[PDB]
Amino acid sequence: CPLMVKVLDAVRGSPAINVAVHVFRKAADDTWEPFASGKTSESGELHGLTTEEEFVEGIYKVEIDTKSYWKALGISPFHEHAEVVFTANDSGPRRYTIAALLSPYSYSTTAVVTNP
Amino acid sequence: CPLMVKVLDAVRGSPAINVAVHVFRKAADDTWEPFASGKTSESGELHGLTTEEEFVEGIYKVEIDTKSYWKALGISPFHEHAEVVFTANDSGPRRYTIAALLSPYSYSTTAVVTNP
Amino acid sequence: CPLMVKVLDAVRGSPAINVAVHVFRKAADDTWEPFASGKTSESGELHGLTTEEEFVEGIYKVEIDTKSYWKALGISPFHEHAEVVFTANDSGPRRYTIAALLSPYSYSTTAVVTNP
Amino acid sequence: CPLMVKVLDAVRGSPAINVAVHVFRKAADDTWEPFASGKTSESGELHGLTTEEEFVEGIYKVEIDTKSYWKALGISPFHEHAEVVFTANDSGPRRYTIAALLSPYSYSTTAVVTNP
Repeated sequence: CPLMVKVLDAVRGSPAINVAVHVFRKAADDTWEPFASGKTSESGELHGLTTEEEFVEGIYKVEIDTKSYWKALGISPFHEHAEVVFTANDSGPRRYTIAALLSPYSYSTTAVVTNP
Repeated sequence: CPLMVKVLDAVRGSPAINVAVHVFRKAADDTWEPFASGKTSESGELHGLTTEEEFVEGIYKVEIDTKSYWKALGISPFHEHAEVVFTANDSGPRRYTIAALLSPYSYSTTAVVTNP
Repeated sequence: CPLMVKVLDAVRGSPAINVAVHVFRKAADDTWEPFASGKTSESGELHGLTTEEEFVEGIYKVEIDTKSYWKALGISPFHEHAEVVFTANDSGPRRYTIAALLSPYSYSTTAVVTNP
Repeated sequence: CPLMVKVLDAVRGSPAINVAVHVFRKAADDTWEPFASGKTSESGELHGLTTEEEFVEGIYKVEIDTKSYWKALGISPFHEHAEVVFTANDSGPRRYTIAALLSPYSYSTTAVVTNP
């Protein structure tokens, strides 16, 4: 499972559950082609987005629907989404964990990359 | 000066100097129209991006060229760039400061929205 | 396992392995009494610090030896350690996950708290 | 003004105003000796903590009373306070800005060390 996303809520001190995540891959014409998407689980994790074979080298964008999350809590959000844009697999397959920590007016993200 | 961007380096504990920043406004056709751009100063700040008359409500994207910053320092980066996507809403305060804290595999961003 | 600590490295994009973590509990005389300690595993996680019975209500301080971590990489660190000070279990047992993200001149921390 | 502290609120997207900040210097007996303190201004900043003549090399602790900030706003906080523990070293730049970004269950802190 070479791409995993984990999302946490800094207001409530919890996983961010049922958060939509879209992944895009930059196409030859410089547009963002849909690649994979899903929603975080009760643990704030989203597994099963892709497979080693599907996950070719390229520039990927992970877009996390932070706005819907805050609106369902009735808290005013600043951002439309949180983004994570990176080149993947250009030296062969790697496993990427993208973590995001959400506040209404801030987010932080980090990547953990391992070589299988 | 309703929009300011500030960028900091968490590896060296310094302003992030000469970082390219591009701002886009979402057009009616859902494309991103160039809006403003510049390079951070010696203080890590980019002032004078826009004026009150130009900065209307809407969805804006700030792209910060973090990869070029790191690669010139001889430190391997993860991201292509950092993004900040938000709605500018005339309700509430009128000056937006977008801050970004950079690490090779992580970033944090916050918005500070104030009157004077 | 009611107290877990996870530590990530924002420079290398990895778990922070073999990081020392000390936990203290504020004593009646306002000094910090040693409570539990350990080192993060290959996954950056430290489990097994305490048990429900040992982990009474009180004010706890988690001190993460960030300085040794950076010095073993030959990277100059700013902080002596990273701290996380909080009241625990004052409404009965809870499970606390303390996450920390380390850069040489910055750290971020968040807590996930669940009710067993 | 060799030491400045800046505090931001990630829930409301604002400076964190009237936040108590205490600075301590580690004494020879390993106790923390009061060194400087104050409250953040309307801009979230605390200037004038010390002078060049007073701020000698050594280990310093900055304690930021985050709990009092949140509890007065009617938002439940996790931490008792935030801490920043660091060595002041006269090698390298001479002005230290300690920034803290607050959320109820999280904080981020960075140091920016500059000359003018």
